[PDB]
Amino acid sequence: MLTTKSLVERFELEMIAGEAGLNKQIKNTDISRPGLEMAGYFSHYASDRIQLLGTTELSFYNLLPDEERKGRMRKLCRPETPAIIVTRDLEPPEELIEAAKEHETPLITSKIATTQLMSRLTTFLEHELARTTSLHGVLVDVYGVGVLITGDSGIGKSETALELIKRGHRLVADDNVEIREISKDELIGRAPKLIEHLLEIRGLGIINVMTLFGAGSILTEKRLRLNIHLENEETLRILDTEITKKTIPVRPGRNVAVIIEVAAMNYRLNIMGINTAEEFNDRLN
Amino acid sequence: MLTTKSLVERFELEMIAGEAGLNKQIKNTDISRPGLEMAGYFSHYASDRIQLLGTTELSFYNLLPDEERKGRMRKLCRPETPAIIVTRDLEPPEELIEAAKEHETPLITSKIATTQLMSRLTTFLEHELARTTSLHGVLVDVYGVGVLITGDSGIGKSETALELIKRGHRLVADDNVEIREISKDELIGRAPKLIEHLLEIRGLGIINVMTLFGAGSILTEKRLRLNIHLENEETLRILDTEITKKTIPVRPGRNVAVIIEVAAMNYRLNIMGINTAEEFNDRLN
Amino acid sequence: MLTTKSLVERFELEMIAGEAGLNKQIKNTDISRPGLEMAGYFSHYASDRIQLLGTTELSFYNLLPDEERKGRMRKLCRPETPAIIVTRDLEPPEELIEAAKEHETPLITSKIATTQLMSRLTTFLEHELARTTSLHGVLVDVYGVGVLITGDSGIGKSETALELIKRGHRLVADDNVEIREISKDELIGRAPKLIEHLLEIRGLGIINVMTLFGAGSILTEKRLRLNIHLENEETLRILDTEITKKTIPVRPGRNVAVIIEVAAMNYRLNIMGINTAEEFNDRLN
Repeated sequence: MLTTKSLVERFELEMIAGEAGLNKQIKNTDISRPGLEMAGYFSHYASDRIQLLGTTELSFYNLLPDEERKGRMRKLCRPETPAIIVTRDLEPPEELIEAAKEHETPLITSKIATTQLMSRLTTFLEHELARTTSLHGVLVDVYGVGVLITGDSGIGKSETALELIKRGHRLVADDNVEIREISKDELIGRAPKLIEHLLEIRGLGIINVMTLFGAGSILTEKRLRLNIHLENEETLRILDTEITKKTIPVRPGRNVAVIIEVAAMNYRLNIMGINTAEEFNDRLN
Repeated sequence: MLTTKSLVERFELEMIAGEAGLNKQIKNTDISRPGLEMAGYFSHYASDRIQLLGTTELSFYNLLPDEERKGRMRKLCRPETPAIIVTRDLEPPEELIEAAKEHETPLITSKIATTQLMSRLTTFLEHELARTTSLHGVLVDVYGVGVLITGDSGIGKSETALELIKRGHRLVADDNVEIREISKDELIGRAPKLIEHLLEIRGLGIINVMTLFGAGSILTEKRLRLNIHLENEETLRILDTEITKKTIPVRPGRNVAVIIEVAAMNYRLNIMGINTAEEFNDRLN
Repeated sequence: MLTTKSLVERFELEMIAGEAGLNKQIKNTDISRPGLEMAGYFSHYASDRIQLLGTTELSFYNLLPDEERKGRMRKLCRPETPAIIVTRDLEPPEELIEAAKEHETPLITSKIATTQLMSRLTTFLEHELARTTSLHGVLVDVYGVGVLITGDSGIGKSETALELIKRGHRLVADDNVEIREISKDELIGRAPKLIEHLLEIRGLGIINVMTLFGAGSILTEKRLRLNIHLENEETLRILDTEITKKTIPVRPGRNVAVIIEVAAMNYRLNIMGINTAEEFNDRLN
C-alpha cells in the first residue's frame, strides 16, 4: 500500500522525527489543515490524512498559554495520522517534535506555501492511487493528440500505426496499453515494459521502432484524447472517463492514416472551440 | 437577361449618351462593325449586336457630304441595338451623340484598337451567356490539372481528395460542382458558395480545408481537363465539351491518390505531345 | 560461345602473338598456373584453361638449361589452351612467343600481380558463364535493397512499385525481370531492353518513369536480396540461390509500400546482425 515513505521519497521531504512511522498508510488523497485542533477540538474525521501546519495553525498555536496548549500537539499525533508537515519554513514547536517522536508520527518541514504544497501533494496522491486497467489497441501520438486506435483483429491497427510512425508521429504502445486514470478525466497510457518500442506486423514479424526510426518515433507515455475505431458526438468510456471517438470505415480507396491525421487536427480545432459541423449547420440557415 | 448595363460595369466603359437604353438586351456574342451602314446600306441582320465604330467606319463617314450622311447615324441607332462604341479614342460625331440621345442608344467611347476590343467584348459575352450545369463528384487541382473525380457513392472520392490535399494539391469543390462552359471546350468548375472550402468524410463529418490546411489548399475555380473515374482514349462529355477520362479500378494494394497524381503528370506530358503508349508501340516494331 | 577474343576485349589485354587463336573457347572459370609443366610434367587436366605465367613459373623456367627447357613452352601451347598470360610485367621467353605463333595460342602480357589478375579474370568468367532466367514480378531498389515484388495478377505489384517510385525509390524492371547468377548467391536483375524505364498501370496504361520522374527514379541493374510476395524465415529460390522472403497480406487499412519500406529497413538491420524477433524472444525470458 501507499505509505508516508513513498511521499518523502517522491518529494525528498525533510524528515525531522517519527521515522518509525514511515510505514503508516496514506489511504486517501484528501489533505487536512488542523486549525480547530489547535483550539482543542479533536475528532476522528480526517485524522488519517496528511496534516499541514502553516501560518494559520501555528500563529494561533503560538498565542496559546502553555497550560492550554499542553497535549494538543500530542493529540494531533494520532496513531492513524500518516504525516504532519510544517510548511512555510516555519519552526516546528518543540512539543510537536517531542510528540512526533513519542507517537512515531512522521514529522516533516517544508519551505513551501501551505496552499501550493497541498495541491502538489494531492496531485501525487491521485496519481499513486490511480485506478488502472489494460486495453487492446494501439496508442500513438499524432500532432500532440493521444490517439487510441481500436478495431477487430486484422483490420489494420498496427499497419496503420506503422504508417503514422513513417509519417513522423510517435508510437506509445502496440497491442496492449496500460491505462492509468491519474486524475479526473485524465487517462495516461503506456506500453508494458516488455514490449516497449515494439510493433508487430503480420508478415514482417516484430520490429523495434526505436532501432529503425530513432528516438523521435517513440514516446513513453501519453494522455488519451481520441479513439479512432476502425471498422469493416460519440465517445469511448475507459474507467471513469470518456474520450472523443470517431468510427472510420475501412475500405479500399482511402488512406486510413491520413484520416486519422485529419481527425487529430480537427480534434485540436474543436478543442479551440471551432466546430465545422456547426459552421455549416448555420450556413444552411 | 444580359443588358448593356452589365457590359458597361464589367469594363467600366465611358458612357456618353443613351443612358436610358442601358436596359436593352445583348442577345448574342457576335459583334458588328457597320461599315456598309456608313455608305447608307442598312439591314436587320446584326442590328441587335453591339456596334463598333473604328477608324474604318469613321474615316469613311467623315468624308461624306452633310446631305448624304444625314440620317445614317440615326438609322444606326435602331431600337434593338444594345450599344455603339467609338473605339481608338476617336471623336464621336455630333450627329451620333444626338441620335444616341434621341433613340436612347447607349453610346460609349473606348481608347482601345477596334480588333482588340472586339475580342475582349466577345470573350466576356461568351462567359456571361455560358451554358451551365452541376455534377456529382470532387474537383481538385493536381499539378495544375483540373481533375474531376467521379465514381459510385462510398468508392472513396472525398477520402482520396483529402489525401491529395494532404499531399499539397488544392480542393475546388466536394460533392457538387458548378460547371460553366465559358467558351469552346472550356469548362470552369467551382463549389456552390454554400459548401465553399468544405469536404465531408464518413466518420469525421464535415471539415473546413481552409481552416485546417490554410489558403494553399483551396482554389475558387478551375478549368476541368481530366476525369478520374473510380470504379470497383476515353472521354467524359460535359455540356458540349469532352475531357480526357481515365477509369481507375479501386482495390487494396494501391494508393489511388498516387495514381491520380501520375495521371495528371502523364496528362501534362501528353499535352506536350509526348505519349508513352505510342513510344512503346513503336519500340515494339 | 565464350572465346579468348572476348577476354582480350573486356580487359583490353596486350596481345603479343597467337591472334589466329582468339576464336578458341574458354569453357570454364578455373584458371591454371603451370608450374609443374615448367619442370616437364604435362597432363590433360587444366590444359583447356587460361594459363598464367608469373614469377613462380618463369623464375624456375629461366633456371633451366636450354636442352632441358626445349619444347616445354611448346608443350604448354596445346590446341585446347585458350590463352597464356605472362603476368607481373615479366618478359615472355622467346621460345614461348615462338610457340604461341606456331600453335596459334593467344599470348598476352599483363603488368598485374598473378594472384590479383587471377581473381579478376575468374570473376569476369563467372559473370559471362552465368546461368540465366526470367521472372514475373517487379524489381525495385528500396533503401539500397533489391526488392523483387511478386504476387498474383491484379494484386497491385506495379501500382505499389509506382508508389515506391513516387516515394523516392528506383525502378529496375516491371512485369518481366532478366536474372543473371553472376557468382555464388549473387543474382542480378534488369529489365528487358524493350521495356526499360517503363511501368504499366491498369487504367493509365504504359508510362515512362524516366520521363515522368527523372534519372533518380531508375536503375539499370540491381542485385536481388528480398522477395516481397503480395497475397490476398522463408525464402524464394531463384536458380541456385535463395533470397529472403516476406509474405505480406493485402487488405484495406494498410499501405503496402510502407510495409515494403520497413521490410527493406528491417532487412539491412538483420544484415548487421540485429534481429528484433530474437531481441523479444529473449526479453520474454
